[PDB]
Amino acid sequence: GLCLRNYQEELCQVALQGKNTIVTAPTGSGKTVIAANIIKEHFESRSSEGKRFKALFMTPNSMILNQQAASISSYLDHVYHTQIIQGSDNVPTRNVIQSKDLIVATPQMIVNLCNEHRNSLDDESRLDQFFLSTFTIIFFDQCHNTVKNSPYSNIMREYHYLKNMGNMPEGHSLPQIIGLTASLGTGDKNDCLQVRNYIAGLCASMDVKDLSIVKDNLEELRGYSPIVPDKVLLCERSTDGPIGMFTNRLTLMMQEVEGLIRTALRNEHIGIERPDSSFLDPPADKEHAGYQNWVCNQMNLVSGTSFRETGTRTIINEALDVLKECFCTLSYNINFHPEVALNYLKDEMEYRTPNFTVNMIRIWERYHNQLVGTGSAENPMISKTVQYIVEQNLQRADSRTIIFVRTRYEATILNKVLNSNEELLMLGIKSEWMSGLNKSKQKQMEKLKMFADGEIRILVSTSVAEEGLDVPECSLVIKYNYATNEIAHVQRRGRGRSECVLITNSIALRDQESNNRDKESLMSETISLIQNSPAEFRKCVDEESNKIWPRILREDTDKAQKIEEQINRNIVYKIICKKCEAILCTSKDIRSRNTQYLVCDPGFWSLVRKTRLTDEQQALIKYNATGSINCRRENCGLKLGQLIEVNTVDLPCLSALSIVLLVEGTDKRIIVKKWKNILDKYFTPTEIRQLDVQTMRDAD
RNA sequence: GGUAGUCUACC
RNA sequence: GGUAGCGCUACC
RNA sequence: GGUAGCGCUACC
Ligand SMILES: Nc1ncnc2c1ncn2[C@@H]1O[C@H](COP(=O)(O)OP(=O)(O)O)[C@@H](O)[C@H]1O
Ligand SMILES: [Zn+2]
Repeated sequence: GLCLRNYQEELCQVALQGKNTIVTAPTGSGKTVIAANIIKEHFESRSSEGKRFKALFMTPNSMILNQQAASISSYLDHVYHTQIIQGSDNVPTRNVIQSKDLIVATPQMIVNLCNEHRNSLDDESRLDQFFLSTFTIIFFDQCHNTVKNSPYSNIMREYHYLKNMGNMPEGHSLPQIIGLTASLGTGDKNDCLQVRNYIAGLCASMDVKDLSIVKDNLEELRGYSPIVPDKVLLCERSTDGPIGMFTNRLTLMMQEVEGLIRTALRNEHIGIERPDSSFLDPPADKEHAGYQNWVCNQMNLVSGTSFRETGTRTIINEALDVLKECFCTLSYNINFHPEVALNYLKDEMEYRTPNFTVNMIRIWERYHNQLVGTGSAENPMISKTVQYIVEQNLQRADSRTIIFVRTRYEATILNKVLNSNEELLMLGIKSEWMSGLNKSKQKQMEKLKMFADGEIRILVSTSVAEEGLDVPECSLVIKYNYATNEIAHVQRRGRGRSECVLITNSIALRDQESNNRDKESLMSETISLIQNSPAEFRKCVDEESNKIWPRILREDTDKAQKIEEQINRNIVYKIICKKCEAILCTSKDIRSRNTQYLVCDPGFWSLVRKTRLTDEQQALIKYNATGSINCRRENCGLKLGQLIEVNTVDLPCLSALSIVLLVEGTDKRIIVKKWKNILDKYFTPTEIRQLDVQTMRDAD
């Protein structure tokens, strides 16, 4: 039974004409009800007319998959079979969706489905191409994520291949594309004309010409989704007395550690003067983010530079590692107070004490009691945060508080602080911390229930609770010195359906928030221009649509000419263990398989220790992995990668962070962060074949 | 960082 | 293990 | 616009 509202029916009109469209409506307006109605009309008209029908509904986050699948399925007759597909599944996708009418999927499942046929171990293993046009209608939930190299963008890439190459099979037609979103975003453009072009580009890439926007029933929409006021509350940042002394004394300690590096670089006769190429003087402002840019990029040079004396690499990597912890220590002092920041620093420094060098143990003893600095007052943001909690708890004993922070560790700290707060202890208010699941989901679900029952009344969370999760309506939303984009600004305040308040001690963070409100009104102005000058907008879409196919071909041509040139250079790279530098193999021995990079040198098995995973753990993991491999050399044991099952055979893949490249015939030490950087700059492994699988199955 | 445009000072 | 996006920042 | 670093989240 469908009791469709009036503004919802308005949002179905374009789609019900069979046209591609994007549905823009606030979060909580019932877009999945709109989709369910469109799927119903699509299924019934086409079934009665004898035409084929098959729906696909995609959403980026797999946690609201059963929720949105059950919702849509409930509005449809039982003759229509619905099926969820996701990474936790073990059966191939091709079979699961064979006789299903509604597929509910994460978009990568469809990317792999459509690209699965392009690679094979041999000609007999080849698969028939699964054409995206097998679906007659496709829904992009949160379609503002159709940008750059995203899964959604790669699904539209398949669409445009079919649209321009004319390879669709007999009877097929281009599917109807429907997008759902609360806001398409401004692309951080500065005026309406540019934002209109940006939106035209997004439409073009989805092959959309007509936006679906509530125009008549605007008042009915206001009632069903109110306007929440977003207040900003700037707080004082203390730099007086103990707090400034802790900062000043930790700054002097870092300058001494920076001297350990310089004394070492002098012995190598290396002259100091970007920080990933040249050795540079550290920035004077130690707590500025530009300092971490220096420490981290410099540490890449230390493992990518060939020294000449003994221990130079050891003392520098020891120094840079301490400076990282000092920078984070300064960062934790901004959000809290020197007690917490020193607690972190003491633990980190005590952990490394057994291994510290001579010079480093001397420096720490000279500052460990000095940095103490007795004790300082509570951070103004904490006290102001507590004040907001008490003000709501007096008005309502059923008070639900959720606090967004930036880092996982900051949630750990703020949680421990709020629980040890005397005024909250008496007032009967416990707090729990929550973070992202990707690196137990049941231990997290347990916290959401306790938060709903009222056992815990405060929830310190990272940005995980901004989308997807079913978090109960909260009385107060606090953004503890944290802000990001304008799309989350519309969906971070959208969780209040209640007051959201930004507590910050940074003007740059207040400005970032006010800019995101300007972007919100800039969207309104632009959407109005689009609605009221529809012909000009159509011309913008046509201009952008004219660019897509030649751009796709240019991109494909660039990839092929890049491989062509790499083959003409014909450079061989030695692949060594990053820790022990034992030669693991060469680039000629690497093969690729589902964007995994496998060693196909049979001698490689004798350089590693396999470590299998139990079938219990494998079922929980949402990708292909059977175990790990570790460097076999003595006193190394570095994890070099993982085992993946290829046609029943375990094969070893290499982690990019566990290896270093050497041009064959030189000592040139190339460091790499990701395999995609290797494919882009050095060599492109060819697809793994059946011969390679057998050769490694036997050698093992 | 590159380009286009404008301004200001100077031969 | 691989990949995607977002924020901030550094250098050109 | 390009080249990098950190943090966050997600996906296979
Ligand atoms: N017309 C309606 N009839 C019944 N329930 C509705 C209606 N519109 C919205 N809802 C309910 O509102 C809730 C949120 O809707 P949802 O589709 O998740 O919104 P969106 O996906 O646009 O954020 C759902 O539980 C849904 O059942
Ligand atoms: Zn090793």
